[PDB]
Amino acid sequence: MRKIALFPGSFDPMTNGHLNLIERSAKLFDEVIIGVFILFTPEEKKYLIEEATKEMPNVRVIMQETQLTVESAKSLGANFLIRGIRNVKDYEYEKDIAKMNQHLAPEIETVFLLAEEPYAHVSSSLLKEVLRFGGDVSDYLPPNIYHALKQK
Amino acid sequence: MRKIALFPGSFDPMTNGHLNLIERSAKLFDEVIIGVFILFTPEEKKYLIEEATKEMPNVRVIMQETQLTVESAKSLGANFLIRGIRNVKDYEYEKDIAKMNQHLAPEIETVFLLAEEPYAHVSSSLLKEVLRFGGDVSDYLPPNIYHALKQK
Amino acid sequence: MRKIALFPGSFDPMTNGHLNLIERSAKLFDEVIIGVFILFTPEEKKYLIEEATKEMPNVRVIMQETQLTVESAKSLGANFLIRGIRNVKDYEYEKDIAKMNQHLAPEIETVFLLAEEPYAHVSSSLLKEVLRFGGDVSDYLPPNIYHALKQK
Amino acid sequence: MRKIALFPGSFDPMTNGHLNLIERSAKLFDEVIIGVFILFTPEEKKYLIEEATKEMPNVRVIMQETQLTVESAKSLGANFLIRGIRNVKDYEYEKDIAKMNQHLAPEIETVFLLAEEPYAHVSSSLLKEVLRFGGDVSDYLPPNIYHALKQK
Amino acid sequence: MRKIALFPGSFDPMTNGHLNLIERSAKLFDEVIIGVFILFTPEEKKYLIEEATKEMPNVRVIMQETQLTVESAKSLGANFLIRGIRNVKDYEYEKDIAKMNQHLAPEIETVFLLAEEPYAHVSSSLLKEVLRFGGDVSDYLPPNIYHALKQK
Amino acid sequence: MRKIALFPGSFDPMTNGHLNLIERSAKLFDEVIIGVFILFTPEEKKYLIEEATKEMPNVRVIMQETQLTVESAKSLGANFLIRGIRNVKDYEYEKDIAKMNQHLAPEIETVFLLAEEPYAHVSSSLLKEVLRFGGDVSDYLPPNIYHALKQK
Ligand SMILES: CC(C)(CO)[C@@H](O)C(=O)NCCC(=O)NCCS
Ligand SMILES: CC(C)(CO)[C@@H](O)C(=O)NCCC(=O)NCCS
Ligand SMILES: CC(C)(CO)[C@@H](O)C(=O)NCCC(=O)NCCS
Ligand SMILES: CC(C)(CO)[C@@H](O)C(=O)NCCC(=O)NCCS
Ligand SMILES: CC(C)(CO)[C@@H](O)C(=O)NCCC(=O)NCCS
Ligand SMILES: CC(C)(CO)[C@@H](O)C(=O)NCCC(=O)NCCS
Repeated sequence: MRKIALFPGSFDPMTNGHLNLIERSAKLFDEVIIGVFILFTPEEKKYLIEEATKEMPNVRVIMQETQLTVESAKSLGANFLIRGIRNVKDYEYEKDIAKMNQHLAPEIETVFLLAEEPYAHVSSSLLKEVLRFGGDVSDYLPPNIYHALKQK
Repeated sequence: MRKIALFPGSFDPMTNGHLNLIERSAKLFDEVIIGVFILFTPEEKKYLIEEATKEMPNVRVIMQETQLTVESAKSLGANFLIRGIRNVKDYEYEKDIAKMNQHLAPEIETVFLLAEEPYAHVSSSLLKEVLRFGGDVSDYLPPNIYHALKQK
Repeated sequence: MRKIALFPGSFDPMTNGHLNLIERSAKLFDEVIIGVFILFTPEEKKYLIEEATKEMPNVRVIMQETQLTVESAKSLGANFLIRGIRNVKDYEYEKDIAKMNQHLAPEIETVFLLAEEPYAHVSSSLLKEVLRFGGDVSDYLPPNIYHALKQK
Repeated sequence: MRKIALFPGSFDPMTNGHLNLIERSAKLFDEVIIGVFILFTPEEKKYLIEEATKEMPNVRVIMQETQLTVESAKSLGANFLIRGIRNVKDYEYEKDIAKMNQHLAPEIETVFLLAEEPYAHVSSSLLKEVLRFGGDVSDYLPPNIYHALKQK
Repeated sequence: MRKIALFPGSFDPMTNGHLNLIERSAKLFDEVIIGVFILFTPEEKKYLIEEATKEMPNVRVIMQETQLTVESAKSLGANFLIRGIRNVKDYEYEKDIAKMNQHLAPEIETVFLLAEEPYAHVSSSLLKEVLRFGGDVSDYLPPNIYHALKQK
Repeated sequence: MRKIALFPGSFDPMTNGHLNLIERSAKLFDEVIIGVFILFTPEEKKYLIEEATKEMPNVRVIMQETQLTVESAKSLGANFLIRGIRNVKDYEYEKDIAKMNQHLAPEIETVFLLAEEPYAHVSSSLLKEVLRFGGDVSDYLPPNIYHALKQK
């Protein structure tokens, strides 16, 4: 049977780091479900995310009204969560989340990949602040998300 | 003379991990004062914690108006602060605090215990995320505190 | 495609922590190969591990002349390497090895699992040091590897 | 490159640990510009900092309205950013900012000085919490900043 | 439990950091045993540490052939292991040990103290390197260990 | 103080990480000394490194017999030591080294630069093992050093 993974996240905004991880998990799982956990509408956001990922046949996007990620995985038939780790802070944060999740849904595995070195310093919080100051972060964004962004 | 330790905290809520550290430090010190720094009434928390720590004869609960923890310890004749460490982010946060405490009250020693591995991942803000979303976190709460909790 | 994973190690000795990781990874992958990179003769090492891992159909064991882990993975048709992370130290060490592996073989992906918490303090140098002083670590080794080690 | 450094920060308030980093980095660069990004009016903040740094003739203060730090460094002609690291959390944090700044302005180098161990536990939020409760942290502040502190 | 604490170590040499830890835990325990696990002879070693520790009435020195710490605890009748933590590397190291000891002897508690800031950088191995090149590390050693040391 | 830095190391072999640091520090100091502490004759190693660095007019190579890094600096008139940081581990190790050197020679300032992200996973123990086993690590070596490694 299939191995399906939920990639949860808020994707505000989606990054090349995000896509990179999406790309690589697409190679490892039969399928990958990107759960966007809800300025930019939930008709909008899914759009851009679907556009950015169209190249991979076994990926799809989903607006999850906010709720236990393991609930939402259980519903879609996901036995795997997939997450990236970029630095120690990130490791300890995800490790906590993964331990809670194993408590709530022990039959779900969290699986990790390391961020690719070009994207390891990138976090939405740092990104937004730079956007807000109008630095050029175009190299870190899927271009559709980029084109989309500059009506701000 | 008695060696008295103050265990500061807001116990919002108190976890089995807290209890474990209290149980462990009641073996270490002559007595342990649970300083609840201020959901429910200042009366009610006291009650609950007292209930949960009832089995430990040398442990008592004192609601504290917000002040310097070291001033609060000075007041009670506690020459020791007892803290847990659960992970590296925890270590660095507590270490800062102890050093500033050592600067403020050089006579008071902060002592540390490490979290028991079943609880190392449990923080109060994560516990609260799970509760918000309806997750079963009962194995992490003192039975009285869980019962007293369903009621809101 | 098809998803084949190399789990490299020295397994000196093989713990329940190793096993946990094998079992978890036996559910992610079409198949998982255990690379014993070379006390006891390789026959026994191979035998013990096979014996201890005899419940999982899609797991096999392979002795490896030590050599680059990425080459030995090419030979097996493994596109994946599977690793545990048990703490920060483990994290920084596997990260380095994973990037180098990626530079040596950008088509093998390294995949991570966090250690399950009864085993996250276990490492074979700690084990071996405890074993050398007569300490009881029977709970930490698979029964057969244990039974076998008492015989030597 | 000409040796011109921007030392950015909020200095709310300026500590001795700040003053220490300025003194050392004024031995390294031709000129050091203290970048104060906006309690007390920026007007008072300026006076106060130039009061504390008065003995170092190659140091000077500027009030910057928040804008990208690199952009402030360009308008000033500085090719060096100077930062302090006090612990691991701070390392990973400054590292992200430096990688991002290298992106926005790769001609600008970020340079690091390790916190002098008497001020390593000292951060702003901490100091202020202590001040909020009347703790004596006078040792951590340059006398001129203490004297100006008392009025509320 | 009786407030009897084992402070195990190789003490070669014993530094002012060790002594600082001993002094601080002599404020806490009724008995602090320095379990000295065996350059100079046992005798000389015993004599020097006894001499360094002479001002604390509840401290005694005991030589011990290398063995599991928790067996040496059992035999001496200590209920506590005391250890210091100087940085993150020390934190993860001590943590694994403490976890394994709890498994060996769950009735023995490990208690932790943070290193005092001025000795946080001193490890016995960095210190041997520096002595081995003739640097002046006399401030880091108890006056008497230092004399005894020139001589030999 | 005069902008004379020492860059101490064993350079076995020398990497592009090394070269990057040198290039960057060459922009910041008036003179950078490569301090080579002693497969190759020192004389060979000297010409190799000189050849790698030939393009920076303020850089120079000096062989030193093993000794306290700060004595070597003082001998050569360097007021600054320049080091790199690649990860948390390196950060904690450098930091102990810097504090000790500061105790030993408080007039000498240690200055840090963060490793560039292509080279941040590269350590000399890691390359050696890879060279041992025959892997193409040529994008991590300056060519002249690499060509020379075809020896035996
Ligand atoms: C958005 C995400 C994935 C980032 O860490 C995480 O915050 C998440 O799961 N949000 C939805 C709520 C949930 O399930 N919490 C359970 C915590 S054990
Ligand atoms: C911050 C907290 C909740 C847990 O670490 C606890 O330390 C706390 O609020 N204490 C009361 C305020 C105080 O004494 N702050 C100065 C500490 S140096
Ligand atoms: C699996 C490992 C790395 C221990 O973590 C170790 O078992 C290993 O690889 N041995 C073969 C040598 C190798 O391939 N080195 C290059 C790694 S970049
Ligand atoms: C004040 C300071 C230095 C503390 O970290 C930092 O917050 C800072 O840079 N503020 C200016 C805004 C900026 O340039 N942000 C993007 C950095 S990638
Ligand atoms: C070597 C020493 C004294 C610190 O310099 C201490 O760390 C130590 O534990 N020594 C060996 C005894 C032992 O029981 N090891 C297994 C621990 S689970
Ligand atoms: C080459 C180098 C710098 C890499 O860490 C390291 O090997 C080094 O320090 N060598 C010289 C010996 C020294 O000075 N030791 C004590 C410093 S407190």
